[PDB]
Amino acid sequence: PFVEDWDLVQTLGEGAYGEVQLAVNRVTEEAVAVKIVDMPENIKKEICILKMLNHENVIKFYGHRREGNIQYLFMELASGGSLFDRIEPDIGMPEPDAQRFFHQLMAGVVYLHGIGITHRDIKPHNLLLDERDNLKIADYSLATVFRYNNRERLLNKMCGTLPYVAPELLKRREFHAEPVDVWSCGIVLTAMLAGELPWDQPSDSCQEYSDWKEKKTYLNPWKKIDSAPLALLHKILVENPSARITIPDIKKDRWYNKPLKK
Ligand SMILES: O[C@H]1COC[C@H]1N1CC[C@@H](c2cc3nc(Nc4cnn([C@@H]5CC5(F)F)c4Cl)ncc3cc2Cl)[C@H](F)C1
Repeated sequence: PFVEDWDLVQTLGEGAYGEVQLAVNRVTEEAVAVKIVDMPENIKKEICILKMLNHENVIKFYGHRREGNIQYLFMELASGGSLFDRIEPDIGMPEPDAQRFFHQLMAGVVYLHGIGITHRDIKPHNLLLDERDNLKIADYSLATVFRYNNRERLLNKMCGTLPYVAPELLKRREFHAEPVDVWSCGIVLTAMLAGELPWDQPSDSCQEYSDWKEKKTYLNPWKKIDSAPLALLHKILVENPSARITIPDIKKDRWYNKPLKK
């Protein structure tokens, strides 16, 4: 297969709508990523959000081409794969790599939130790495505008991935967008430091969630995590979205600013 100047070489993954393919320019040899969407209002909205994005920790958009019923979303290629593939199951990764990926994830989320966009599905699968190991937030098919004209809009739509969603999505009809993204960055932090997800969903039924709320850090995955990053996780993984830590105050946390090496 091929599109105009680009040759479709290898499948990079699949989602709810589409498949991402690696495309090499036949003339200039330049390699990019292309989302190949089949078949209406969500694709018009996704393209709109994509053109607004311009940050070193956010996947860069190039343009789109329509060929009948198939669209082609040309995005920046992250040659390093995903952050998911860097997390060793039950171990995670070295603390200085987790801290560095976390600083870059915060930079991207501060950026998105500043332009009034919420990603709504932050997870290691959506966090891609470039050749120099730089984190990029990818996949804006669930992304939405939470701030327009300096006016905040509360969300009501259920979306994301259950182990990563904040508890207010399950228990509230309307909720703020920014604390939902912060919660998922805390589950990503946990995954990087323990190589394991704490619960299946942050609901009443979940015993693992109930045990976290009781400050039983003597259980997994919390016992795998050191006292400095675990104190940050205690501030991010708070059930009350209004009591939860904000990104400006995460930037002031002790582990966040702790010099780490190797
Ligand atoms: O994993 C699924 C399920 O949950 C999320 C979804 N994912 C979202 C990201 C999406 C994606 C893939 C990309 N992959 C790359 N590069 C990539 C991925 N794997 N690899 C190869 C593993 C390797 F590095 F060799 C490369 Cl290169 N670059 C841009 C991309 C843009 C996007 Cl939008 C990818 F196709 C689909």
